[PDB]
Amino acid sequence: MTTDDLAFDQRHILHPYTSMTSPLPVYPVVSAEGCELILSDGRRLVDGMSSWWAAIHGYNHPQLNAAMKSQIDAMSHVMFGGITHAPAIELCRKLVAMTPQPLECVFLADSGSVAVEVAMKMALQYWQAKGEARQRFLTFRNGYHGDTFGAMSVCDPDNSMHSLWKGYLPENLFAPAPQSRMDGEWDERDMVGFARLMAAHRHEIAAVIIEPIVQGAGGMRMYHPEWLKRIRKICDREGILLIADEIATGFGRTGKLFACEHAEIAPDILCLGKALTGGTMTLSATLTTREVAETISNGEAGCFMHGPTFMGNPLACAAANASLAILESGDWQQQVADIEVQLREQLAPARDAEMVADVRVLGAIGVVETTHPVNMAALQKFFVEQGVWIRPFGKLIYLMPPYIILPQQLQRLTAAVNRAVQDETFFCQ
Amino acid sequence: MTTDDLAFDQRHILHPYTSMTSPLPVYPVVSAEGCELILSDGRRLVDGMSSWWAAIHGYNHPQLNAAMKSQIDAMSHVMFGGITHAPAIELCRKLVAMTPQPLECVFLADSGSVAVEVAMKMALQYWQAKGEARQRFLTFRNGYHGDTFGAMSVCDPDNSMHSLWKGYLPENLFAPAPQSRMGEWDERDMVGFARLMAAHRHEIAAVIIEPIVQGAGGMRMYHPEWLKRIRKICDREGILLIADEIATGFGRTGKLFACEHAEIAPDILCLGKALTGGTMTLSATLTTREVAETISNGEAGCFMHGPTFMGNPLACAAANASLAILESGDWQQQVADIEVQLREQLAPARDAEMVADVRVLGAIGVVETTHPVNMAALQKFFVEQGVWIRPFGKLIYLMPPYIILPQQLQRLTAAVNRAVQDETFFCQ
Ligand SMILES: *Cc1c(COP(=O)(O)O)cnc(C)c1O
Ligand SMILES: *Cc1c(COP(=O)(O)O)cnc(C)c1O
Ligand SMILES: [K+]
Ligand SMILES: [K+]
Repeated sequence: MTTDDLAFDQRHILHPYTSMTSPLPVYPVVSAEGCELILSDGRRLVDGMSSWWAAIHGYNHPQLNAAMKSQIDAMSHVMFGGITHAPAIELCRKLVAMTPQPLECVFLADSGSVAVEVAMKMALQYWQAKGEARQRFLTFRNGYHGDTFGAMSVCDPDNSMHSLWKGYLPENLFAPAPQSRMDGEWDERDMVGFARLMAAHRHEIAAVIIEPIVQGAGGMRMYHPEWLKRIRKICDREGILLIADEIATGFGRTGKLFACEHAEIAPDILCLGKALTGGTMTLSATLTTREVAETISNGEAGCFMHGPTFMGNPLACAAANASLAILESGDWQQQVADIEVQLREQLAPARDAEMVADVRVLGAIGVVETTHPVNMAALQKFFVEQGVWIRPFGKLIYLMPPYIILPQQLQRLTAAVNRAVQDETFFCQ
Repeated sequence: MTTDDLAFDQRHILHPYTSMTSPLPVYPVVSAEGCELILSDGRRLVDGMSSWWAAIHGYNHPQLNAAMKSQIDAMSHVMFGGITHAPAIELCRKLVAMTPQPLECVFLADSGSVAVEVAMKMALQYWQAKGEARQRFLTFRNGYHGDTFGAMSVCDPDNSMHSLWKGYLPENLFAPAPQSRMGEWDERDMVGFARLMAAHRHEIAAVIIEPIVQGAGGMRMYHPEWLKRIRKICDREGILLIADEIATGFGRTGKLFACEHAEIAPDILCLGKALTGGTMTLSATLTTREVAETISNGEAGCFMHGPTFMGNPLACAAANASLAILESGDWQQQVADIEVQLREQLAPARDAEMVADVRVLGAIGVVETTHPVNMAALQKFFVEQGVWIRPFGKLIYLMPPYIILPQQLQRLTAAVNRAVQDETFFCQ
């Protein structure tokens, strides 16, 4: 990589949610292995992010690599219209067996946002087949479900700047963000907002959609499992579908295989992404019940009206199957449990730092919320100089390391977070 | 694959736009090579579809394979927030260099539908930043732009069954489907489009169309004068033009981009499918400096979108390798020879009782039928003829890999002609 290559990237290549006229520095990565990212200049960094949740087995994993290359030798891709193949069947078998019993019908797709769109369309088509005028979604504030139009319509309106699209996006129902903590006690006052909305709009709600236990991109919030139990039963009593968006929480990150297990509930529709392929490449899956899948097919259309070009991509399914096979050992349970204790113990000191507002840990997720916004360019430089890849945002300095991280590597990450928050050097902007 | 594996697929796995309560047969593919798919029973099928447009270089291509394996060796994926990498920079260099001059800012995404959602959000954010109340899209009937909700809102309302979602989808503007054929130009074809532009020019964010070929919406092929006129109209009104070339891009119609047929540049270009050589999903939305800077100087301070796997190194490496095959220029004469053979060999379908129309453009050949096909029976007929042709509704069409041999292409056209001789494979 040359400096001319880096100038071209700055001038011509958009990156996720960041200015093109005032872009901040991007670091050139040439390769990755184990729990490390290797920069163009040779500097090695301990990855604290799993490339945003997904790389739960780290990088260049022997089993994922071997399965991907083996699938390339068979066929990287073939269409799924009128065709089926082993990678898709194996993957769907595994997804059906590892999720709650009622979830036995799988719609594979290309990204998390598309999986959410699929879920929302299944809820809308479901009710249309039943002859009921249900088109509204009840969700929580601080929620994040993706960047496409449908997904955006259930994302937090303030966080996502819905004023930009006011009049274009459909207006859904937003209950207050859950207050009771995963760490703490249950507070029944938490339910009043949700109850009031359900009471007023019960007859037009197609589905409730939430991120179970952890609200990721909307605030790295960790709430009490009683909420899901309460929501499930309200949905059961009212006849409303429950959509659980586990695109960030799925595949053991919160300490359980699926975060819905924390409440011992099953949704009607389940969305999965990120970590599904072990963070090797994009893929997603939307699982639903037979009741939903057949009801839609019996309606006017005669089928569920969705079908992406690369649906069922053999290469991504073979990578996902290898990733799930590693999880079948159950080793992730102990790894995640160990990461959780180390994050609790090592981020605990940060509660006394003057820049820190809160410290919360769940599974392989460790969050240090600050009182003021971080200075993105300065703090990112600091982390890179400490030999760590930690990508902060707003007032959140968080870690979600690969499950294979070593204790020495995890300690370098926590040491860096604590050092970052000791004074105001890297704060505001 | 066992018999039980196939039963599991039937009852538990959804497939594109097909019933779960009356599932129709699916064929188990174990591998693919050159221009052939290999079934589990060992039967080899000539692929007439390119796995829906994308596999323009066929399957198990040695160059595509080596490039993907090599990138797996470096890293298959790393996040793009705060990071960049060589596969992404090389792909963006190629995309900017090969598209019209003004198109120089690339937003990589994961699928065609997302690339269209991105294009639509660019247009909306662009006008929001300029302080103009513009939220309508003007499009053509019979268009297809994807399956996510924003993309669905500009898809043909009849074809895409908008009654299913009436009230959830924003209401856009639909001009008549272009009549003039790819054929003589009729000035009256423009009336409908002009009427809508006159009444809503103050409110239109962008015009969005599939240039020259309307794909999933009917495999329609229209006159390039339409694009010339639409570009001029957009310019005069200051409206953005979005060209969706997710199906037409990378040589399929005979030109590298179908916008070239009119020598026009859109303000926003969407690319997908064939971008990776049909190896895996990836998409890209290109726009101009004017659009991209204006958005970033607005209140959000950036373009508000960023998928988890944005810029995925593995898919970018596959697209770079696919584009490096096209750089040879061999596709130009390959597509030109395919077009001749399609014209010559689908000509006889004009003597068949079940045909309504025959139309060819570049490496696309379409036989429109009078009655809907019987999907299960016709699919099986094709499989038995040693070919993989996937029809839908009243269309039996071919879009083969550019490397297809004349003898393989002949087996496909012969099979199509045989299927349209009488009513056997029609209705259901
Ligand atoms: C990441 C994420 C999404 C969107 O996934 P993409 O692959 O970015 O489109 C959806 N929902 C949640 C909860 C996520 O974390
Ligand atoms: C294929 C197609 C799309 C949608 O792409 P997906 O990858 O299926 O989401 C959008 N536009 C056109 C013109 C296409 O042909
Ligand atoms: K299940
Ligand atoms: K260009």
